[PDB]
Amino acid sequence: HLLSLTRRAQKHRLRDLKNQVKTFAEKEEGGDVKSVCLTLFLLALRAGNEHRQADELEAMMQGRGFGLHPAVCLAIRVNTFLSCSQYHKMYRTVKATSGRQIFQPLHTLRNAEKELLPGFHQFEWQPALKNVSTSWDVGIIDGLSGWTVSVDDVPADTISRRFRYDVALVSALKDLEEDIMEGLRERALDDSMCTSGFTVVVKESCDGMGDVSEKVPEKAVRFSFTIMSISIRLEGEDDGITIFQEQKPNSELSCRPLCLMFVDESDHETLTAILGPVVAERKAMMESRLIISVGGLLRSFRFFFRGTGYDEKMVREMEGLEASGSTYICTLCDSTRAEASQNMVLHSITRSHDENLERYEIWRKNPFSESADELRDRVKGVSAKPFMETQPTLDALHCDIGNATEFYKIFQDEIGEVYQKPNPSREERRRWRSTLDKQLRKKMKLKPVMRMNGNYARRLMTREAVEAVCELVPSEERREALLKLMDLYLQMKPVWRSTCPSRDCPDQLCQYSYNSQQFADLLSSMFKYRYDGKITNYLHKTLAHVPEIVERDGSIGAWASEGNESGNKLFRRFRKMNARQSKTFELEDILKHHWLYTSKYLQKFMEAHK
Amino acid sequence: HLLSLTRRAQKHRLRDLKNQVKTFAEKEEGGDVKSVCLTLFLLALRAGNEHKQADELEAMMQGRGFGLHPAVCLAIRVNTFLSCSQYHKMYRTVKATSGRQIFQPLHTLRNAEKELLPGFHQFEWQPALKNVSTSWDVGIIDGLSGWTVSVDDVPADTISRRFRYDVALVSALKDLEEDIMEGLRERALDDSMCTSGFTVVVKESCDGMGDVSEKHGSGPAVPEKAVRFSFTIMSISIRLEGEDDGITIFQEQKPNSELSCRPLCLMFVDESDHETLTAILGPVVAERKAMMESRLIISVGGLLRSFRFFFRGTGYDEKMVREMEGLEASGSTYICTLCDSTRAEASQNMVLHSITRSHDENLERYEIWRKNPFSESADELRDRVKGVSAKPFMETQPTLDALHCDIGNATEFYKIFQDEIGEVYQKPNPSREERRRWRSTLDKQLRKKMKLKPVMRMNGNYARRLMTREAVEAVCELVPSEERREALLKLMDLYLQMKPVWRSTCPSRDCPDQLCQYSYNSQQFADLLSSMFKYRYDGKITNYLHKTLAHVPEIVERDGSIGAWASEGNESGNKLFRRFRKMNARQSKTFELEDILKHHWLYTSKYLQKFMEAH
Ligand SMILES: [Ca+2]
Ligand SMILES: [Ca+2]
Ligand SMILES: [Ca+2]
Ligand SMILES: [Zn+2]
Ligand SMILES: [Zn+2]
Repeated sequence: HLLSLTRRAQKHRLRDLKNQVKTFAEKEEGGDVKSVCLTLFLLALRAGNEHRQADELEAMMQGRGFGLHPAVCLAIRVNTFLSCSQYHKMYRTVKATSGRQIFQPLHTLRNAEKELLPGFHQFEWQPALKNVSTSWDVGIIDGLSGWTVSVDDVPADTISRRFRYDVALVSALKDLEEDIMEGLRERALDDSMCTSGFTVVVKESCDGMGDVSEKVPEKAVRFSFTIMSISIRLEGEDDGITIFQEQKPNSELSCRPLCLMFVDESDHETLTAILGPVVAERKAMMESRLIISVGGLLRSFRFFFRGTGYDEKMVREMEGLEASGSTYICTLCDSTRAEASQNMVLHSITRSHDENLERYEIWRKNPFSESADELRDRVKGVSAKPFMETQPTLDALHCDIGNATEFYKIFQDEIGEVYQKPNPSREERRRWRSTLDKQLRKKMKLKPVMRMNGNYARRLMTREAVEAVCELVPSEERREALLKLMDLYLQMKPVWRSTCPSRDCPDQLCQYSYNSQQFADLLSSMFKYRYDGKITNYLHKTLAHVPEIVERDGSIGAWASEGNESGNKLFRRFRKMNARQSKTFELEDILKHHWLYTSKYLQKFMEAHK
Repeated sequence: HLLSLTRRAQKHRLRDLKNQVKTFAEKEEGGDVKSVCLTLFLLALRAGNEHKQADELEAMMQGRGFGLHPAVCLAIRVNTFLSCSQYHKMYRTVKATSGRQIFQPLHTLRNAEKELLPGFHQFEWQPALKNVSTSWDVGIIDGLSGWTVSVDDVPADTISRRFRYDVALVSALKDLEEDIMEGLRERALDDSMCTSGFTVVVKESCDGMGDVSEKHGSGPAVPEKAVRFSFTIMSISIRLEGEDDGITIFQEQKPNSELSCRPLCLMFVDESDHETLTAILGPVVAERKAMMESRLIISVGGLLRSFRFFFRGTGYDEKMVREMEGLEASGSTYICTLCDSTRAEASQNMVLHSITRSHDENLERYEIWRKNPFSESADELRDRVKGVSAKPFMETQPTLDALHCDIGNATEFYKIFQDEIGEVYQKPNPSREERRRWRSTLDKQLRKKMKLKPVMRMNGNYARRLMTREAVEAVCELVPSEERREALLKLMDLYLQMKPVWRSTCPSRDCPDQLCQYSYNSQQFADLLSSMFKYRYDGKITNYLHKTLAHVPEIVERDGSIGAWASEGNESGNKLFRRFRKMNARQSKTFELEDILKHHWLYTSKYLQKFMEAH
């Protein structure tokens, strides 16, 4: 065979085809025999489906990399939840095997992120920022903000960490620097001038995490935000031009954490005491403008803030309402509970921050000297002083969740007879639930849970799930009734689920008024037995308040809180794997790893040409 | 330029030279395009004196670590707890990162793996095994052993996983094939003449982990107890052909590190009940019995070779040691696992004891006890049977625990100091007050001079830091009679000459000096003891002291070591277990142990640790 022989006998045997390739290459390629036999080797290896050896060959012939850049290394290090011990061991090992040192040694990451973490890119503002120190190079800071440790006084008992909000934002923007310049180039706009009038709208959000087995209670609260839109109004005479709208704000892959507090959602004192910094600097932000070094030039930025991502309970407890099922229910309309049953559609949005402060002041002073309940009424029941701003809108997920649980219960009830038997008893409810679970399991292959997450909800909204259910309905009238109800629901739901209804499906949106009206009509007429005076919140939102906000603020579901809560399982796992561990640090390093896992840059390096 | 053109257009452009090379291979080389173009590209690279790229090109066929040797990658996965999802992720990551295939994808790595688990190599056994399925290709079996699930009878819920013991063997042996062959190469022993006379020595151990913690188990899913029965190949020598009773072809270099301790079976049942434990281990024990006589035939290194084994059952702790010997528990008159003496006769004399205990004679004593062929009364019969009360079931030569091996000695020297600050043979019976007093003054003394806090229980390191001539001569300051000071000082010094004799791996090559003096040294020790502290050992003697002053020479003669048979190893390996359950359970106890065992067995292969060079 040719492969076991020496080069003397090999070249002696092959000299005919060697000079054949020689003359043919001097004929076609002009003095390039090496690339000719390279293309011959590539074709002979690809014809046999051994693409792997051809790829190794092409990675040898001027191959991109023997060893990797420290950046993508840090990416792999975090984006798979590996320990530092783990990475070092793997590193030594692989460096032994054929190793031209491939990964980077652990040491080099610890000063390779100084380019990605907060507190590294100089900047300033005009005017100078009020009540917020003009020192920038700092990074992570303990979350107490100098709580005078005196024992007898109010205790110093909370463990928390956070950033300077502004440093977080500038990290985020200087991070997106690449994409913003690329988009400016894509919009074909000039790049040197018109570099002083960008408007970046970015949503904040905050929700908790209860009962964590701690290594002060078990619960915890995480506070994050995500950049949504970056647009330009320059040079003027126009409203603006969107430079970069985020494509997938729902996925936690864009949910950058900004503070963490080992406390509970209810301890209003402790929560505000830690949050004062955050609120105050958010306040000072919206005034001035921001100068960074970006695109090679000193560029300017303004800001607006959309506070969306909160479950209801939080919104109430932070807007100073009465959570959660009391007389006042609509976080937007001043309607009482019961009147939202006879009428369900026309409800103007009124609730707003400034007037809520006004109403609280009216409560405190009581200039009219009214008695208790008229005082509740004239102020429309705003007793607690709100402290944090809110944008007036609802989460996208928990609408789905509440609708799911309500349909679940309405099925459990329509299994039996409640308009034939007005007040059923508890055991009948348990049995109807049991036969409902049997129906949902025998068909559709669905198992019960304690509480319904998003996936169980999405499963419980298929029309065929309602078909399998309604088989047990005795009255075929009521059967078709809930079928038409479900149909209306399916036609109307993807409106708020949509990321952009003005681009997804404007048809249901334009047909949403009449669809909602017909929905409320069927619900009342065939089901007043149950919604005489008691109605639920998200239902009220979706049958009374969807069209207003969908008209005004571009899109809902776009501002899903889904991201923060959904992603919070990252806070679950990080605590396990990469802990320090000691709660003095546990936060600090968790937050570090989190934000690291959050920036675009390493996600980009994770994609690596699809 | 030809380097930038697409492959469809470059095929259309070089199709004519493609037909030229095709007909050249058809006429001269038999129609092979690949070898032709490979040697062509080699001789074109070597024309530019570019030797490095040419040698990479040539080795890339059948060498160079193609992107990396897939076996190495499976290892580096296991050796770091790295989970499948992770692996795939970072794999795509690095491949799409830099233009190459560095690691191998899963499916192929795992197909390659299937050559390392049990149940992959043929073998034979001459003569055939006794009542053992002739099949050879099976793998991870269920340890219930076909338990008829009928509700009425004792339930069959106990979940277990294990191996056909023989197959686990043939796996571990086919692993250490490489080492036995290289060792035959160093010893220069012939090969067509070393095919038969082989003997492998097998160590074993079995302990259980308490109430293991796990995640997402707020209610009981019996995720608490686990008893991991395991073994580890100890040595291999030769027996062909003349006298040559043994040439140690391979002796393990460190039998304690769990890196070398292979698992055999895992059972979600506490060591408590005899029921389930015998229920599962029965198959294993019967197999071990049927594996002593007949000879195992292995296709190793290209040769069909014969193998016999010797079996030692060691790595058990005192509790289960009794529980598989049929003795009572625990600290009754019968105290020594080897010298069947009681406390009082061990207090009269302390070193004249012959190892008489053996599994067979204990079986015999059990028959004696059950029949009572003399109709003797209860207690008198238990005396005449000497500790054997329950039918033992598991042959196992016990040995002194190399782990504690000191703790009774430590508490004894502690009591010595506490009673020497007192004048205990001047006031023969003190109550609790002077007891706590002497304790406190002694502990303040130790903290003053050697800087050690007092403790409630004696671990290892406290004992080590306590058996220091420094602590002894420093606490001598408190005892008034210098006669007794020299007494306890000679005590400590003899103890310090004699403890490394057993603590070490093998004195026959480490320190034979104290070994050849050991019987005499221990005799002087017992003399000093029953001379100056006979007030203290009238008839009350603790266990560890009998064991240490008892038989160490007899053991190291019958065996050749102590630390080379301890169960310390398994106590480390439990850590492994935990972590694996933490990071590789499949979330179903029906599948859990199967997965855990698979990964662990991978983690304990001499093959894969050998791929852990770490230079
Ligand atoms: Ca939530
Ligand atoms: Ca134990
Ligand atoms: Ca144990
Ligand atoms: Zn309303
Ligand atoms: Zn003896």
